[PDB]
Amino acid sequence: MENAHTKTVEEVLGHFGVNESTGLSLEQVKKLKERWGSNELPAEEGKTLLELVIEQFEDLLVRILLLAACISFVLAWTAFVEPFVILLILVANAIVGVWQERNAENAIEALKEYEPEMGKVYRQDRKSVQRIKAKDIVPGDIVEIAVGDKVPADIRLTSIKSTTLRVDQSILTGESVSVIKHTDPVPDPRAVNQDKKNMLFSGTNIAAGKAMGVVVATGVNTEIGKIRDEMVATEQERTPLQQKLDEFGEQLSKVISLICIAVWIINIGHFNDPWIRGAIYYFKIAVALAVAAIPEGLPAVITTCLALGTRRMAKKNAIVRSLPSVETLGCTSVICSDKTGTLTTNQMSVCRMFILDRVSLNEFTITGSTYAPIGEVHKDDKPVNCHQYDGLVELATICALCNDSALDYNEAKGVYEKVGEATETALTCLVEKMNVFDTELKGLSKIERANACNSVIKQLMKKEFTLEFSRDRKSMSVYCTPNKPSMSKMFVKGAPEGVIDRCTHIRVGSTKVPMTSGVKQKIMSVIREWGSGSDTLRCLALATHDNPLRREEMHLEDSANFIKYETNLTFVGCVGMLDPPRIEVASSVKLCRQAGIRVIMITGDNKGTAVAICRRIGIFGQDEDVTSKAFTGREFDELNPSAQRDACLNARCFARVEPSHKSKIVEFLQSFDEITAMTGDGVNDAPALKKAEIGIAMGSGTAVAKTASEMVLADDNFSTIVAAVEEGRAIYNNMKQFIRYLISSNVGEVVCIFLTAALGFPEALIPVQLLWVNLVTDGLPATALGFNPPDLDIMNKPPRNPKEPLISGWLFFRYLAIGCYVGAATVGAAAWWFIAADGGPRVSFYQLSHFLQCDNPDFEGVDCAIFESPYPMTMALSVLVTIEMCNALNSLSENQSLLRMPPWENIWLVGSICLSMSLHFLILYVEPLPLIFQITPLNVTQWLMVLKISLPVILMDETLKFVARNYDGISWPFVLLIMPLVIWVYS
Ligand code: BEF
Ligand SMILES: [Mg+2]
Repeated sequence: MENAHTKTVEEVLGHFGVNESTGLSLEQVKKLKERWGSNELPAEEGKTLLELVIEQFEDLLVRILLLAACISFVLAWTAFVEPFVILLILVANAIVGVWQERNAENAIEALKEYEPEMGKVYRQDRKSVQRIKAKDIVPGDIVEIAVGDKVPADIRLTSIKSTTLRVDQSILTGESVSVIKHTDPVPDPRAVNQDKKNMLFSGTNIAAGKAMGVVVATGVNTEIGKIRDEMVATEQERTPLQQKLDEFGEQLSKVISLICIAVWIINIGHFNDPWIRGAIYYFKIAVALAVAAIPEGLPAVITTCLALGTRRMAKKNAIVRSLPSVETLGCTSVICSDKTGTLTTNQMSVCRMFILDRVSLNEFTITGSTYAPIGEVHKDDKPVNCHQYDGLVELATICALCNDSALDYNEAKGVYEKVGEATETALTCLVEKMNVFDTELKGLSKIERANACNSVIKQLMKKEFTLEFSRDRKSMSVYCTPNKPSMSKMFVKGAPEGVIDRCTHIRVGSTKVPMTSGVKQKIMSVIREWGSGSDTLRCLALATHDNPLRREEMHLEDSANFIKYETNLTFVGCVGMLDPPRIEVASSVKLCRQAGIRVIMITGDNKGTAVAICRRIGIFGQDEDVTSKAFTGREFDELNPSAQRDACLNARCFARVEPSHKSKIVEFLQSFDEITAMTGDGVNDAPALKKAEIGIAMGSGTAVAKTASEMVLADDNFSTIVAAVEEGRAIYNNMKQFIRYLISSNVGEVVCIFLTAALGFPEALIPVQLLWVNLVTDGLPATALGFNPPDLDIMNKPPRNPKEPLISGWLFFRYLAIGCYVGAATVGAAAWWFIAADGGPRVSFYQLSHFLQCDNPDFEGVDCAIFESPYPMTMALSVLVTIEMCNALNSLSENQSLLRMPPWENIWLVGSICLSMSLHFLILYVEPLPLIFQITPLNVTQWLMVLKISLPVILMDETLKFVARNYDGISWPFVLLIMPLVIWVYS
């Protein structure tokens, strides 16, 4: 059974062999369940923990360091510690990542429903209806639907028991109003879900109807199943941050290979016949170079900064489901959106209402955009005590009495939920907000305040019967008699032009006057203005009967009597309600436009309500033309390629689109080379939440949209998006700062190794020393720089370029030059202990390179064994550590030097610098640690010489910042504080 909206009832009955009155036998349901399967969707289709580490260990630099470590194991035939420690980091920066991907999930199913929906099915085993599970339903079952029931599977309606059927498909098609159904089939075979007015869909609940139908699809063949299939079929690429990091790692591998082949070419010119006894030094220098040219602490500090960003975002009720998705909202330029459920509260609510005061209209405006009865009334200002207006009392009566829906507090959710029609619920919450009898709303509880006003207004009035909302009359009536008394009233609510034409009287307060044409044209004009301009509403005319016909002759069997008896009515007023946008979007869209981020609203509703809400929230103006900024599904499908391109580049409101259409729009926007960020809550945004870069979902949305997303706004707030944009921008700035710092340090170490290897000097930096430096002494300052203060106007400039590099061009020179100097300094330190060491062997300047052979004494230099003393290695390590402390101290801002920003402005940076220095002193004076590698505590004059060698790096980088920025001052505290520190070392 492909589709049943084209075939009649008898057709599908013969196709399924099921009779409506009897039901299905046990053999039939058993065979259907074995052929089609259970009515349930799979669970998250995911992978366990045993494969995430293999997925995360596929990068390039990780393989380079693995090759270096395996070469180290080979040459390490006396316990070796160099290749082991780094492995621990490979477990520290990975598991934590996994710890995120699980934890976020633990924060999603916490706000999910726990009730398994049931279903009323007629089967041949029993005579009455059977309440069974939602999974054992098979195509062919006679399912009965009532008010408030959630449809369990795709159903083709067969018999509408009630006079009408209202279905709320806002979950699937985004329609804000309850759709009316009809048993008649639609001949359109390829009709959209908004055209099949004889079918039902899973998840969509019945608003105010009741009927019986046959099942057509189930499980995966249903609409939600097809959506989940299209969602899981779509692919999700990597975030731009990870792409930049991968490009940078590729460049790093390239430069490592280049410097390694350079060292190889330089070294092969001396040694011949690759001897294998001396080739161990070549492999040692190669692994030392390969580990010095790898920022082992960079992935750890990046994961730390991303985890801190996620911890900061989770305070805004935004569960982020991955680490690198915090920066994805930093470079985003477009933010797609959904009208129903995301921008609008999806809860119909009244905004204004007018009565007539012709001895002139009195128009009040109601505040509130949800189902919570905590709103207020406003005429112009000064919230009016509504007990004075007798006409408003009559309006409250005529509206609250003619109702069938209600509100109730759900303690499991914590929000007033509707039961029944949405529009009648908006009207009853109007009643609850506007109390004409001045009842108390402070001491009573919430579950009772949900209907206190309506129960009070229903005490003195006993509803006799109800004339249901018909099609041609398009107005519903209620006959009621006032309790504790000629005394009888018949209330009517309906379409404006469908009631005024039958309204032959006018109720000015408590005075009933005949009908005049002037006030009729006036109210008709004001109603046509209320629901056709930039503030289109849903108007409801209200009229009561002065002399209702008696009940003994009132016949409720014929359809024509519903209109014949509804004559000689008097107008009481009108009500205007709509699907209101959230109170935190009108300003957030402006704050997001200031940041140069365009906001598009893609939805499946009609273009009228879409453009109305789009004007109301602030994307358009009350008079702005929308001829080229408001497209329909058919309109977008009937455009040439260039037309579609300029549309998706200029349009800002798409209405009447399918989920596949949303995916098409998102992939067009991404084809325009710009990061997108789609939000949504329904089972229609899921195919387009995965296609987007950072798919955002709402906390009150559906499970499919929350599982096809990378963020879940639990509080449904929309300013959380701009907060996350700001946080992502700050995170990226800090990240590109500390990555450049780490790379400068690494290039310094690498040029030190290259110089000490090409010149011929003995080893000055062994790998394990580089491991410890790059891990601790480089991660503490990097983690400190990850807390840089945000820019004063970070949210006032257009989004970042998608192709900008982490290592700028000219800047790549800067952090190279200083870096090179670092290397030299380190080498110098070693050379110092071989030249001007007062307690060291002053080896000849031309015989220091020839150290591998010096063993017999052939010259004045003797003791050819001190060349492995811990003192030169300690000099090099100490000067490198202090030069990196100075580099991290001055790398606090991008362009402005220290003479325009003090280093103690970022207290975390100076704190981490002091901690790293005290830890470097802690590794000298302690007993067992200086025994792992080859170091030794230094003298006072040696430390002073190291400081004298390493301090000019700050002067070099200051003057380089100056010459890069140039093409009064705050130096007084600088020349007050740092002057003794510099004048004390040169005396
Ligand atoms: F929920 Be949206 F209107 F597609
Ligand atoms: Mg929605």
